[PDB]
Amino acid sequence: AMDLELSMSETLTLPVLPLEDGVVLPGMVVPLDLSENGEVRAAIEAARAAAQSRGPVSKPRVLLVPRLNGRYADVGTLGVIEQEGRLPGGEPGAVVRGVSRVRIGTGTTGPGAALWVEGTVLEAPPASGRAQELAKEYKGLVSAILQKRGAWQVVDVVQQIDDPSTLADNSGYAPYLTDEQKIEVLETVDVVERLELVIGWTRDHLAE
Amino acid sequence: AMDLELSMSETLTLPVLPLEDGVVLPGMVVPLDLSENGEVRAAIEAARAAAQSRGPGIRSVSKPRVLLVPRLNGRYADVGTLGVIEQEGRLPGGEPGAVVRGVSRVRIGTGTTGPGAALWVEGTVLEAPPASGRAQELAKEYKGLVSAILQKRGAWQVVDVVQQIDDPSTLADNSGYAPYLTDEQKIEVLETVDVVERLELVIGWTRDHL
Repeated sequence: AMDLELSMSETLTLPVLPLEDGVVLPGMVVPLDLSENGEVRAAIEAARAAAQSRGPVSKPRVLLVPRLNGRYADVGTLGVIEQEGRLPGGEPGAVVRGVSRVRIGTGTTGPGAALWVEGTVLEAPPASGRAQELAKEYKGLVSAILQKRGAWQVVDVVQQIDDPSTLADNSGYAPYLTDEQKIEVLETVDVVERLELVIGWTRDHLAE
Repeated sequence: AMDLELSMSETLTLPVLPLEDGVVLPGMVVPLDLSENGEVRAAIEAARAAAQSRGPGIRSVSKPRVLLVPRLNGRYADVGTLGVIEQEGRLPGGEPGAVVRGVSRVRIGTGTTGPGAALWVEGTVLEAPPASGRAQELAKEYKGLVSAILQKRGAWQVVDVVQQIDDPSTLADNSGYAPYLTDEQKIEVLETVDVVERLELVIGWTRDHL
């Protein structure tokens, strides 16, 4: 038997992948153009280098932090570099999948040229009763918007998102929500008030 | 305002099989002399290992996949040809040989790692978009040019099929068999993905040789 105490702690040290004008929320799968900003590929390389200093399957994991006009948010998104590819102009590209919220903590040092920060992962709690109820309403509101656009496959797949937190964070795909609105969705930890937040904006966009 | 509708192509990882002389274009099938050639045989063995079957009893061995890249005194081309090792055995001359079929164009990108002693690079399969209407007219004009050369050469079995090739991309890439074209021209054929450009390239080179 081994003791092992105060381990598996919730505070991680992750490289910051800055999103200059974009927000990636947990559950989202988005492409990343690595041609435009140097700090982006440096964060992926720093994440991969730290995995190679731990010695020998880990797809590299970064901390997706939106940076609106030179200022980082208080919450980041733990993201997995699922795959690297090429964009139509031959740009180096990467597929990233958001996993969970990470409350941004104090800065730290690490390998590579990326900024390393410490942070505590905010494990999503089990869904409450109002969250399930709010998820049903948000599905209907989002479906109505997609129906006017004729995006019926999108209607079909959105209706299959049964986790209320994942459904609320699916608002990151909405083109009618501003970058700053999606930052507030990221920083709103509680799912119920996060759903009520995106439900109001979605209800506002329908009324236009 | 991140772009959430970006088209993302898949990135392949293949062992580099260097070709000192000659360019293998998509649609071609050629032999490979493995005699006293460590680089070529290492690429095939690295491809075989990377193709090792992945199940306890249901595992099926796939054909090895290599990247046939046009290299003269270094300076590997920016585009290689995805090659499928169709057969392995001995060539008629007695040499240890392999038969490779060119499949598609691959844009050579970042280097990487892999099994075996071969050099591994990352690459992207380049689209073969449907032939334009103008591309159809380039193919009809190009068939008349290559037919005159083949009929002058007496290659009647070849000219029979060449003028039946419906796809303009396959028709243009068949110029890799032509002795009257140089490898620097062939590498440029391997270089231009657009079928309209290639036909418009090879039509000019064919006329200036006729």
